[PDB]
Amino acid sequence: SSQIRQNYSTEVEAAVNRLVNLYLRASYTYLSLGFYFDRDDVALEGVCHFFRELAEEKREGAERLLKMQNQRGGRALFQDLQKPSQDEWGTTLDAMKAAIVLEKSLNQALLDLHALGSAQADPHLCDFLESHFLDEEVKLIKKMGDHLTNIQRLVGSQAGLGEYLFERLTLKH
Amino acid sequence: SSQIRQNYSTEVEAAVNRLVNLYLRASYTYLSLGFYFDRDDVALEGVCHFFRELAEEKREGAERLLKMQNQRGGRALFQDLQKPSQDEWGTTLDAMKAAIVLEKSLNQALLDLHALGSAQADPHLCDFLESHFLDEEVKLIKKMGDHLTNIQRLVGSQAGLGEYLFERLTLKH
Amino acid sequence: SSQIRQNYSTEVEAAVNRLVNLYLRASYTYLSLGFYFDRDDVALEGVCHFFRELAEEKREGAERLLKMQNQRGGRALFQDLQKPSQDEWGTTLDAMKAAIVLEKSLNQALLDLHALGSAQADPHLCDFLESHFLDEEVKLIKKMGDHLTNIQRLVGSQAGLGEYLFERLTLKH
Amino acid sequence: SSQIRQNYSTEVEAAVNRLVNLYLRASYTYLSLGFYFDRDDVALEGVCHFFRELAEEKREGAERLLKMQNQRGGRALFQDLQKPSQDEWGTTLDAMKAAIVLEKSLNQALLDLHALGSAQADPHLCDFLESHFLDEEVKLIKKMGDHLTNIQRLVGSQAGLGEYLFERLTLKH
Ligand SMILES: [Ir+3]
Ligand SMILES: [Ir+3]
Ligand SMILES: [Ir+3]
Ligand SMILES: [Ir+3]
Ligand SMILES: [Ir+3]
Ligand SMILES: [Ir+3]
Ligand SMILES: [Ir+3]
Ligand SMILES: [Ir+3]
Ligand SMILES: [Ir+3]
Ligand SMILES: [Ir+3]
Ligand SMILES: [Ir+3]
Ligand SMILES: [Ir+3]
Ligand SMILES: [Ir+3]
Ligand SMILES: [Ir+3]
Ligand SMILES: [Ir+3]
Ligand SMILES: [Ir+3]
Ligand SMILES: [Ir+3]
Ligand SMILES: [Ir+3]
Ligand SMILES: [Ir+3]
Ligand SMILES: [Ir+3]
Repeated sequence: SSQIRQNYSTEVEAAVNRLVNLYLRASYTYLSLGFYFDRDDVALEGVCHFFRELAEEKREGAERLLKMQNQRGGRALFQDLQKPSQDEWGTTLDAMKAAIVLEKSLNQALLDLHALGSAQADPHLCDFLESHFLDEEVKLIKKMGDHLTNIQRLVGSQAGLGEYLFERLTLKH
Repeated sequence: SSQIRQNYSTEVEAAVNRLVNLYLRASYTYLSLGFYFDRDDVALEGVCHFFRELAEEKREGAERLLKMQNQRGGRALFQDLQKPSQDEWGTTLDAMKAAIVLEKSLNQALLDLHALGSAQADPHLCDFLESHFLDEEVKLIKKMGDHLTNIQRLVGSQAGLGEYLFERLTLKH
Repeated sequence: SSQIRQNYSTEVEAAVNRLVNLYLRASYTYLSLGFYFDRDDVALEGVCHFFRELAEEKREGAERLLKMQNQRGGRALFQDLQKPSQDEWGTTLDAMKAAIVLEKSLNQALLDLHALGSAQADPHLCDFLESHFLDEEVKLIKKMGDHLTNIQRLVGSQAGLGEYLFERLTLKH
Repeated sequence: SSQIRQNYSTEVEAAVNRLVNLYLRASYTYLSLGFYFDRDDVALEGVCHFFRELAEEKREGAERLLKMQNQRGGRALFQDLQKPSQDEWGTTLDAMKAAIVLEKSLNQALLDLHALGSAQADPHLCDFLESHFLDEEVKLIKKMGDHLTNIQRLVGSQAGLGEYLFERLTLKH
C-alpha cells in the first residue's frame, strides 16, 4: 500500500526525494566545513561551530521532508550522496561565500518544488514548504549575508587579524 | 448588515456553510461509531474512545468554520444533518475503513474549497484552511492508515484475538 | 600544517577516513530502515524508532572518528556515500538480520583498524577504539541477537501477530 | 619488602622513575614560563595563567606515576631536577613553540614506556598510560597547536597588537 495517498502526484513525490538528497548533501558539506575549521592549522572554533550547527539543521530538514513524504503516502527513495565540492575550504570568507551559494541552491529547489505543487494544485505541499522551509532559508541567507559583509570589512590589509576578530567577536559562543 | 465583508464571495460563503454541514455530519458519524463500540456485545473501550475523540474534533472543526464565516461577514446557514450511514459498524477493521473513507471525503471538500478560494483570489480563506485543517487531515489520515495496517496484520486466523490485542495495545489509554 | 602530528601513520589516517565513510553509510542505512517502518503500509513505530536511534548513534561514531583524526593531526577526507542496499526492508525479521550483518561489518572494520594500529605501535588509536567503539559494538550486537531470537520465536504460524507483539512489547517506548 | 610485586620488571620500574623526573622537569619549566609572563615588562596575565595551570597538571602527572610505582611494588627514586632551558621566554609565540616541543617530548617518553611495557607483557602499565596520560597529551598538544595557529595569524605587521588580542580574547579568563 498506500491506503492514504490523496492529491499527491508522482511528480511531487519524486521532487521531494530529490530535495531530501539535496538537504542531505548540504548536511554533508557542512560536516566537512566544520571539521576543516577544527584542523589545528586552521583553528577557528566559532567557524567550526557555525558549520556543525548548519549540518544538523540540514539533516533535520531532510528528516522533516521524509516524514512528510510518508504522511502523504509517497515512498522515500534514497540515492547516493555525493561528496562535498572541496576537501579544503580556504578562509572564513571563502567558506561563507560557499555556504551562501549552497543555501541559494537549496532555496531555489524549494521555490521550484513550491511552483510544482502550485501547478499540481497541492496546497498541503505548498503550506508545508512555506511553514517549515522558506522563511528558514530567508532568515539563514540574511544571517550569512550579514556575516559576509562583516568578514569583508575586516580583511583590510590585516587579513589574519580580521579573521581572528570575526571568529572571536561575532561567532564564538 | 455586514459592515465588514471584503473580498468574500457568495460562492465561498455557501461552500463554507456546506463544509460546516459535512463536519457536523462527520461528528455525528463518530458519535454513532463511539457508542457502537460501547455496546456490551461489542465492548472495545479503546475503539469507543478513539471515535468519541474524533466526534469532538469534527465538532470543533465545524465551530472554527462558523467563527470564520462570521469574521468574514458571511452568514451561517444550517441544514438538516443526515443520520450516519450505518446503525451497526461491524468489526474495528470495518469501522477504521469507514473512518478513512469519511476523512478522505472531508479532505477532498477542503481541497475543493481551497481551489475555489484560490479561483476567487481569497488568500485569507486559503491560509485559514491551510493553517487549521489541511495538515490536521493529513496527520489524521496517516494515523488511520497506520491503524488499518496494524489491524489487518492481526486478523491472522485468530480475528477475535487480534481485535482484542489491537484495542488493548494500540488504542486503549 | 599540522604542527602536532606524532606517531600517526598515513596508513592509519587513511583507514580512519574509510571508517568514517563506513559509519556514515551505516547511518544512512538506518535512516532508510527507520522511514520504511514509518510507511503507512508497514506502520511499526517501535521498529522505526529503534532504527532512527541507530542512525543517530552511527552519525555520532563518525563524528567522534573525525574529531580524533583532527586531534592527531590527520586530515579528514570525505568520499561519496553510497545509498543503502535496499529500498524496501521486508519484515522486522529481515531488517534485524540486515542490521546484524551491518554491525558485524562495522565491527570487523574496527578490529582491522585496531590490528593496524597495533602493527603501527599506535597505542592512542588502540585505546581510542577500545574505549569508544569496541564495547559499544559488542553490546549492540548482543541486543540485536536477543531481538532476533525473540522475533524468530514469534513467527509461529501467526507471523503478523508476532510482528505486532514484538513491536508492542519489546520495542515500543 | 615488597610483598606485592608481580609482573613488574626492573626495566619498567626504572623507566617510570625517569618519566617522573621528566614530568617534574616539565612542571618546573611551566612554573618559569608562568612567572615570566607575570613580569611587569611582559604582563600577559592569560599567558601566565595558561602556564601555571600546566605546571600543576605536570606535577599531578608525576604524582600519579609515583602512586602507580608504589601500587606495583616498585621503588620511587628521585634525581636532581634540572633547571629549565631558558631564563627568559620571549614572546607568547616563542613560549607556545617551546611548550609544544616539551609536550612532544613527554609524549614520546610515554610512547616509549608503552612499548617497553608491551615488550615486557605488562598490560596494567599499558592500560595505566592509556587511561591517564596518552589522551591527555593528545588533547593538550591539539590545544597548543590551535593556539599556535591563532598566534601566528595575529602577528601580521602588528605583533604587539596581536599578542595583546590573543591574550585577551583566547586565554584570559
Ligand atoms: Ir503556493
Ligand atoms: Ir508539514
Ligand atoms: Ir551555540
Ligand atoms: Ir553550542
Ligand atoms: Ir492557496
Ligand atoms: Ir482562520
Ligand atoms: Ir504502551
Ligand atoms: Ir485519551
Ligand atoms: Ir481519554
Ligand atoms: Ir493498561
Ligand atoms: Ir591493542
Ligand atoms: Ir579518543
Ligand atoms: Ir526511546
Ligand atoms: Ir524515544
Ligand atoms: Ir599496549
Ligand atoms: Ir593507573
Ligand atoms: Ir569569550
Ligand atoms: Ir582558569
Ligand atoms: Ir583560573
Ligand atoms: Ir574580560
